[PDB]
Amino acid sequence: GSMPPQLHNGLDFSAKVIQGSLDSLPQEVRKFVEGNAQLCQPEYIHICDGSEEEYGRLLAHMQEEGVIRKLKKYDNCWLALTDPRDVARIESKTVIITQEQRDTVPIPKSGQSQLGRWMSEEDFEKAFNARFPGCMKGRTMYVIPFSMGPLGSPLAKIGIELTDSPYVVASMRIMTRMGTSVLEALGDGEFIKCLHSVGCPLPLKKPLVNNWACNPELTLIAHLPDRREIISFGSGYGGNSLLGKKCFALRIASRLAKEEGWLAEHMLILGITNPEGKKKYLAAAFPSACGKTNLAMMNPTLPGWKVECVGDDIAWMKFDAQGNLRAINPENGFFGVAPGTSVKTNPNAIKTIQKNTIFTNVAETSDGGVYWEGIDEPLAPGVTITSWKNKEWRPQDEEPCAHPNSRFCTPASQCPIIDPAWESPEGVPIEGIIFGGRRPAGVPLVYEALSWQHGVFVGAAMRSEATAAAEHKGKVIMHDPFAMRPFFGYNFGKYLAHWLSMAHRPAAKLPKIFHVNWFRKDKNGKFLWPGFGENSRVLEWMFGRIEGEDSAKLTPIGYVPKEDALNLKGLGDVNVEELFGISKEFWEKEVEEIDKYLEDQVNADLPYEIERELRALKQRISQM
Ligand SMILES: Nc1nc2c(ncn2[C@@H]2O[C@H](COP(=O)(O)OP(=O)(O)OP(=O)(O)O)[C@@H](O)[C@H]2O)c(=O)[nH]1
Ligand SMILES: O=C(O)C(=O)CS(=O)(=O)O
Ligand SMILES: [Mn+2]
Ligand SMILES: [Mn+2]
Ligand code: NA
Repeated sequence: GSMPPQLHNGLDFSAKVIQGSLDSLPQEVRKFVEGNAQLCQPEYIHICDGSEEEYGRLLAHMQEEGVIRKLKKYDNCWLALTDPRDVARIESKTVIITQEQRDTVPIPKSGQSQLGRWMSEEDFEKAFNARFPGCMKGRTMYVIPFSMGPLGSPLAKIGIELTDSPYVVASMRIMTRMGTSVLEALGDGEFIKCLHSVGCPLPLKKPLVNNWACNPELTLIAHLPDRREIISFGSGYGGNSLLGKKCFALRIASRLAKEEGWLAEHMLILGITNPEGKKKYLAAAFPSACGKTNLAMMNPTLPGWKVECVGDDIAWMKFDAQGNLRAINPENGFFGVAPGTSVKTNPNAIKTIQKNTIFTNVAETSDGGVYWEGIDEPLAPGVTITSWKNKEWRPQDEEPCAHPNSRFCTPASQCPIIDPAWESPEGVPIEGIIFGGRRPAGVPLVYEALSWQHGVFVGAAMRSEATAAAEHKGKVIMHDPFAMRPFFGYNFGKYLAHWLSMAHRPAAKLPKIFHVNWFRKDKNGKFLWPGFGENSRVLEWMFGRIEGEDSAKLTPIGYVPKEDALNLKGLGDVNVEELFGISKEFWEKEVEEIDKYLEDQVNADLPYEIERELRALKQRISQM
């Protein structure tokens, strides 16, 4: 880009560039970098190239500074331990800016929305001015050119993230396609402007905890969709700092998708092949920490079945001219929950994460390996464990060795069952969409929606136990429509109308919609279903239903499997009557709760067809 006009020497940052060239940048990229360098006052500017050399050097530097440790048991794996105040997303500090509050959330009858958080542009400018000026003093501003989707694919969307965190740079290299090639693909094109700071200018005004820079009191993750800007301050963690993922690929993208006729969803995409040599692709929306990654790379227990992974967390979809719903995964890696991961529950993940992987907030064994709750691998006598709090830890202690939201960040290309079509610009054709969450009571193992409009109601009605993925504590059952509650880019009522509208599209081949519950519990709080690989038994039923098999019985909530329709061979001890039971009293209460939630929270923007489905389900339940 060109040198800004100067009367002095205060606007051209060329002298502070320690890698790359402001002259080589597309004009608008340069204006974005330089304007924010003027504001944030970094000491240096490093334009990332995405090279192995760059990555190696940055890791070694974080190592020197004690920001990460090398895990010597594995090939090129690393461990970061965070300040305990910065361990997950914070939904209450995540906001979208629009002219009108109703463009961002429905206006709730109760006065507090549970479907996002809006802030006026005036208020945001005040918040911004209180945070960013001078915030990178003494630090390097890294400039990360990244593509969401394969390099140079016509359906890729490019962003530039400016950050003062090398941990964000390393993680973005895994989770996106990053570097010089992306600048070359971008040329003079438009890009999403992403600005991030950990919010700790040097010299440090506040103590540094665990070598992890963050500013919890001022944390704020903001989205300005008309300006095509994402602006995040104060957290270094995951969805708060890796701006291509939740902030761009769900919140900004879901709004663009509404405008342009596609969908951006909190969905895995998997391909499943049956023993008859037929393959179908399915998408599944489960809430944060409710099973997507474990389903997307499942090792099926049924013989003759194979699952392959296209993506585990975000799907971009659209109906093509032939009417097929085609999906792509915009990410380049998996940012997976670590606890619970074992050879038994997710062996494909175990294989993926043994090299080139960054782990955050897991425990470290004395021989340089990783540990967490549920890892299910005993250690040799003499091997000791350092918890994620950087303290010696024993199996008998009060607290977990790993944070409950600790994560691995691993290249998708390393997954042994990555799908051969995972980088195809044409996407893959989705034949079924699965909704579900954590429901310990009332909701059976699987059912099928009665129609498109009923299936959109089922997504809208989703509820699920809180998890550790954000700030919600305890196990309270929360609404999480479409697994998108933290992630809607715009008014949820309009999103429902957008989903409903797909029924009217030319030649549309609408996928079958299902709802599952892996998490139903008996009287003693034990799971009624073993899950993980055994979920292949439920996918088999869904496969047959997509093919038109007569394996369904009608109930008030939708179709369920006929007696004997599910393959339960090898699971003789499963209580089918309890797992599949539908109780009038439970469901009366459930439809009353959904009615009150939709009335309060969606109100004037609730599509008539969704209200109609609510009345229809209430009626079917009343006839029980
Ligand atoms: N009991 C049971 N637990 C499961 C099942 N699938 C996943 N889990 C556990 O639930 C947790 C979350 O699973 P993930 O697959 O990582 O969740 P996710 O939906 O990918 O979450 P995000 O990456 O946060 O969007 C892990 O601790 C898993 O071991 C299942 O079938 N049964
Ligand atoms: O919370 C989720 O759904 C995640 O996938 C993790 S984060 O990227 O939001 O940190
Ligand atoms: Mn997620
Ligand atoms: Mn996941
Ligand atoms: Na640390």
